[PDB]
Amino acid sequence: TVFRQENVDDYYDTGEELGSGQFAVVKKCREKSTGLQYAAKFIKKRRTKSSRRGVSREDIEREVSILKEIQHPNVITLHEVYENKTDVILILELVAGGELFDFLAEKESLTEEEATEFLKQILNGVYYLHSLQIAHFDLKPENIMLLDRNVPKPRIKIIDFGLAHKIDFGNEFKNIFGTPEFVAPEIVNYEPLGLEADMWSIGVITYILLSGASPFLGDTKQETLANVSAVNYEFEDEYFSNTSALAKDFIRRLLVKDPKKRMTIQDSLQHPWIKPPQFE
Repeated sequence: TVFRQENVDDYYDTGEELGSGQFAVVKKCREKSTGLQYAAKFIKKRRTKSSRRGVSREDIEREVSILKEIQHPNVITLHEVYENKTDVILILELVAGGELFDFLAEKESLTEEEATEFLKQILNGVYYLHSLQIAHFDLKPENIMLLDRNVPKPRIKIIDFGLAHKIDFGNEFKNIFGTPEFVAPEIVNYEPLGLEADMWSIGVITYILLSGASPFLGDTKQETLANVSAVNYEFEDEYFSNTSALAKDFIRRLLVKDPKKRMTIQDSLQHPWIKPPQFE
């Protein structure tokens, strides 16, 4: 699929740079015709088929296709797509409250109420995605943005669908791999992947929200990955002594090696606690 090839600068003015990645940079922008604000994500294209630099056309189109399907309050929305010789530019909904990663870095740790307030939104967004057979595959605090961080109960949106895939045949088997600290054992072992991988990531996020510590983090990527594959984690008393048994139960049912025995997104919403790259 081809995208708009007019110069994006003729329709938008850019400003503050929100984030910078390995193959993408995001900048705040304003549409000239409406004055409405957005986030422009510039994704670097590959210059040759055998090039390691840039993102393949296939991978860019997958992200765009998935974003176009989604429409939910807890998921970033896509407005337009432009492209030129060097980049594909996604004009996305602007979320300027910062990363949940940054929010957590300031509060150190959250109360169960604060954690569940965030989790309920993440679960609702993932429920929507999984209902459409969409696996995100890169869930972590950095990919959860707040709309406004200056309110007692910040609302969020899931972002960065760069690894997202449609799981129409139950699983995907193509070496999909995210950040070591958050990937499920099946990812570490290069096995078929499904929606279950996202649930494991949610368990890791929940552990972090409640303790300010990462469950499988080692001193090197290989150590972290080895820890993940062996499900080498513990609810350290220093961090969890005053955490409810139900919260631990919730995490324990997500950090399960066998994907088939792991809680599904529907299970997570009915759980009593809720129910109202890889190489160094």
